Amino acid sequence: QVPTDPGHFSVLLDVKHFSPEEIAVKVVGEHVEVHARHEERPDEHGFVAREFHRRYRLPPGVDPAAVTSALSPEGVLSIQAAPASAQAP
Amino acid sequence: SVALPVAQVFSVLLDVKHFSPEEIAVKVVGEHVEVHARHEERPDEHGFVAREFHRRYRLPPGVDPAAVTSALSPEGVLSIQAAP
Amino acid sequence: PSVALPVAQVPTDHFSVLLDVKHFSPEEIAVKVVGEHVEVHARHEERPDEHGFVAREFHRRYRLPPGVDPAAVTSALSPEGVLSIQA
Amino acid sequence: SVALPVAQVPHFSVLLDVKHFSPEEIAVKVVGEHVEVHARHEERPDEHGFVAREFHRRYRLPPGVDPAAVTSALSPEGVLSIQA
Repeated sequence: QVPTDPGHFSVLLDVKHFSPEEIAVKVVGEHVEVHARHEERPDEHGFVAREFHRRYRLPPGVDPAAVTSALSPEGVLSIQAAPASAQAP
Repeated sequence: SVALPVAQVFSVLLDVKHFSPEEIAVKVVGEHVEVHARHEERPDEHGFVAREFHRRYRLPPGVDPAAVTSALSPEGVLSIQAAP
Repeated sequence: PSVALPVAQVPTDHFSVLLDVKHFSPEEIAVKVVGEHVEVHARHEERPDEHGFVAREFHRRYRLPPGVDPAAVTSALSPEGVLSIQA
Repeated sequence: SVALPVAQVPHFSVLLDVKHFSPEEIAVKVVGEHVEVHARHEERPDEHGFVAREFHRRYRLPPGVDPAAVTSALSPEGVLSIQA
């Protein structure tokens, strides 16, 4: 038994069609952005080229400097943002 | 009522539910069918998003480019078909 | 002499949906008409995956549009695990 | 000059997409040498439509982790996290 309380900024994104070299994550002001693009390449059906951009407003209280991101083997992008707090060792 | 099992059955199907019908262009180029879709940044549930893609399909042999038609379901599925 | 250029067109208009069900095998998926709805029922028992063990279930109903008869509903399932239902 | 190795030194943590799920629709619990997540959500994506999504996930715990350390939280954007 484990309690499921509410938490901090955190999202997941399906980006399976893009390689790690085709994905950029950046903090611009109060926003995290995600930009993904791949040039035309063949797939099962024929040829395809894809691009998207996503912007999320960082909630108040959240340190834009502690935004982390990670990509899973299955093509799942996560971005997390902890809340600001007093620096420590 | 009574459950009826559903009968299992050039033709392509594309999920374009996020694009307005006007944001989608389909054309035959030589022996290829091309589909382009694009929309500018607009809010959704999560924040903001813009999208684009381009797809190309080779027409199978014995299919006149003039036969190629396309349709869009209210559910946002693009279908492109061609008579042999 | 100019060479003609293709001019792109916006597509025109029946009921048609797509679903990604790759996590289920064909025998784990059931598609049926019940009344004025099409239904999709998928389930798989716990099987190991990348992150450990997972069991899944998915259910979906679509209201069929007016004038469309349940007799004319068909489905297809792609090698890529995409389910298409039309009428 | 000669390159010197730099070590990266850092634990259990997983993330699950649970958008639209109510916290009442999710249960997390430690059972033996495993963490378990049971979740099921229903809604009507359109007025006459219906969707139900259910899953049951079990993760093998890293050796020795006291289940009193196993915590969980749910983000506003609907990501469930479990840490140990």
